[PDB]
Amino acid sequence: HKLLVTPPKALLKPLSIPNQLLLGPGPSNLPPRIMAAGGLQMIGSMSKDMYQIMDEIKEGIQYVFQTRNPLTLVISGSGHCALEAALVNVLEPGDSFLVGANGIWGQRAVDIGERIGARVHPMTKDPGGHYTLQEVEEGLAQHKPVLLFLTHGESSTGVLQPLDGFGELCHRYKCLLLVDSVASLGGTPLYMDRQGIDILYSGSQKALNAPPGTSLISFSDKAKKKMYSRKTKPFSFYLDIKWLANFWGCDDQPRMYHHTIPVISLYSLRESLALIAEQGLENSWRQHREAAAYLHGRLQALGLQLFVKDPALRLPTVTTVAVPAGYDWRDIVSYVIDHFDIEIMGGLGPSTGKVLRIGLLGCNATRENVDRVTEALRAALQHCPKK
Amino acid sequence: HKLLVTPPKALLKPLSIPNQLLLGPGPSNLPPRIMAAGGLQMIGSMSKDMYQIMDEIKEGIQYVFQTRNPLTLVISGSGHCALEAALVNVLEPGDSFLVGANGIWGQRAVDIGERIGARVHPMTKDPGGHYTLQEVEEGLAQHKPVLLFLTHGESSTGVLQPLDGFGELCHRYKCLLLVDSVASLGGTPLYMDRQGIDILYSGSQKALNAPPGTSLISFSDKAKKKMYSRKTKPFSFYLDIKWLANFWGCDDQPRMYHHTIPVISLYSLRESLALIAEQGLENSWRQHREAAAYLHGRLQALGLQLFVKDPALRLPTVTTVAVPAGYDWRDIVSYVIDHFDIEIMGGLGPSTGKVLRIGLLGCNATRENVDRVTEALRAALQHCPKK
Ligand SMILES: *Cc1c(COP(=O)(O)O)cnc(C)c1O
Ligand SMILES: *Cc1c(COP(=O)(O)O)cnc(C)c1O
Repeated sequence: HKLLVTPPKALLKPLSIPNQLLLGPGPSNLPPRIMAAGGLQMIGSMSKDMYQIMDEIKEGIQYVFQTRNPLTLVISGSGHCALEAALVNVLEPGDSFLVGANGIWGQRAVDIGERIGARVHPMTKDPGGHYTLQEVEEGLAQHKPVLLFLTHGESSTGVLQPLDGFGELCHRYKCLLLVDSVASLGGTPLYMDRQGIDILYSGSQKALNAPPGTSLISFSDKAKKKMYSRKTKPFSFYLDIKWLANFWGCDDQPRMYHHTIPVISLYSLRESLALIAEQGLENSWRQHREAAAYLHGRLQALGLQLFVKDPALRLPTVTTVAVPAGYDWRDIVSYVIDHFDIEIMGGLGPSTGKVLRIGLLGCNATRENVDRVTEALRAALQHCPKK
Repeated sequence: HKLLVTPPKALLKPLSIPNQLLLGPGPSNLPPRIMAAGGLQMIGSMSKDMYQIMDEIKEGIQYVFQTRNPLTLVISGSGHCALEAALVNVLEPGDSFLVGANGIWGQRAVDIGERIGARVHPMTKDPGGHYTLQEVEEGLAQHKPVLLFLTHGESSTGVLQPLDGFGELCHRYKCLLLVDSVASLGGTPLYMDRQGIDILYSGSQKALNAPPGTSLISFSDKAKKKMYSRKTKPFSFYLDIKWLANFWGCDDQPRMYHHTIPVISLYSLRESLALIAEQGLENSWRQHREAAAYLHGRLQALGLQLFVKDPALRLPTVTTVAVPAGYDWRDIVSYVIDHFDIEIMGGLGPSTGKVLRIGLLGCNATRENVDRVTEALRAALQHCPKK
């Protein structure tokens, strides 16, 4: 007895949130349908009905990845968590692991790869750079790796990465391909099977406009063959693919309790996958391409220059803009949220302080929101200090 | 081009869920306020306003743990994820790790401990058993471990575990104490600092009645000293306490992007911590003790016998009931959900097939719901096959 801690006074106020228009690299704003799914009641986490939803979510990930892999499921964690789940289950220690260290996502693949004791060979490249099929055949040949990691949408630098044939290249060296489509999914063409991709993951909170906290993953039979014949148990129980696979109905064995899935986020995820199914993929890529074009046009009208020179290399979901001469970037960003209720972002990792990041994602990739962010940025340029 | 996968027809139907009354070991039903928090709009995952919520959540975990540890935060994952985060950050490989293998939660602590390459010494005990301060001083002495794991609320067997002095015992052998309060928090007395606990974690989805997918953790300065002087980097980047700690404002350094936290679940978690703050802890323990008493009474009226003989050892949030002679347990459980819209559960792991599990958690631990489950179970006993 004798209770030390008293009820925090801050908790006895009611919860209240500002209305913000989020137009950075993520998370993005939720449409009404995702919100309505968020406010539903709980069902049992192993109920027949829960399985039925999970199966729909599967079919959903199969559509947006354009894959038919049986080993396709949701990771109960953020984008980082899917990446880690991928790496920890594919890589035994000491294995050869090649990584396109293009921006932060490469760096994290490194960090994680290091952490789980693999021999990681970093093809590091300056921010704004991208990798040709040569640079990767070169790396493939001289390091002879079991797995390559590539960022599709590089949201720290705004670089779209070409993907055609790279999957074939990697098979040619008996290697596995791992693609990060967290920023790219729903916004720019992507076909898992036809591009021969072995591990694809994405996030809930970008173009799909679901709340952050889940992530999507799918494994080819090749990578699936490895995982089921690795001789050591992976370092995570939480992310263990065999346990995971069984629970999501990707096995021959009935579903056995592994962990409690985030039921409510799954309602929302389902709905987000439904919305893009109804619209259809090619229309979503079309929407994002036309919006990003519109935006690009407007920023250059303001005398800003787009960080990535080549337009065919610019990521449509996340645009990098160079920090104009004589401006503190923090001043501009502050001004935008302070005076317009709009969130945009600066750089991240190697792109830090050099760029501004403006995202168009899903239901937010509209000409209306491009207008709103452009005016905000006009105002800042004319009202922020200049040296 | 040439798109292989077509929009799943199942996704083009609208989402719909059955109303169920969940009265197993978790998840539990959400009150209206948690639901309303679920349906809110997104704010930026690194906004000043998001930090402010996270700080309230901190103060919230400090209250329900009754701790003042600065190293207190949320894990973006399920109950299992907190456990793993605890173990992966405390234990370097080869370390001596003692675990009360009382039910499944011990077994998982084993599995995980094994996975991260520690020398795990399992004090295995038959289901329904609990550990005295002797059995643990014995184990402490002969294995000399750096960390002990104990389940407080053992939801697979319904055993409440005594905790007073065990923290002192462990310090006496220079050891660290790890407690699982996932099932027990909010339902039965628990004081982190006064019981000298070094690592406490719980779940969102039990007595707190938030949606599943986040979990609560707190570290004493002792365990915190270890983690900051371990010589090897842990096997997970996702759960790395230094990265985590920094982002949740538990550092001297400004918050640096680690991963995107589940913003919406955090709204809900906050509200759940507010609701128990307003009610007050001791009233919640009182509610749960009086409900579990009521329930116990009613089941014995039906001629069922409570799995745990000693009442002072029965977990109030999760009651184990022996499977009556001549009944298929699956028949009963089915009958309950089929005819009453009520979920109860069977055993789990070592308790499988031997028991029925009935949970009372938070806003659901009411005399009203005890009535409803008792009648359901009357009906099943009189309407299910008997050998
Ligand atoms: C935002 C982002 C991530 C990280 O996802 P989290 O949900 O923060 O874990 C990973 N990859 C890319 C390309 C991203 O844009
Ligand atoms: C339900 C439960 C867990 C597991 O939590 P998840 O949220 O399924 O990861 C762990 N410990 C106890 C005591 C539980 O009751």
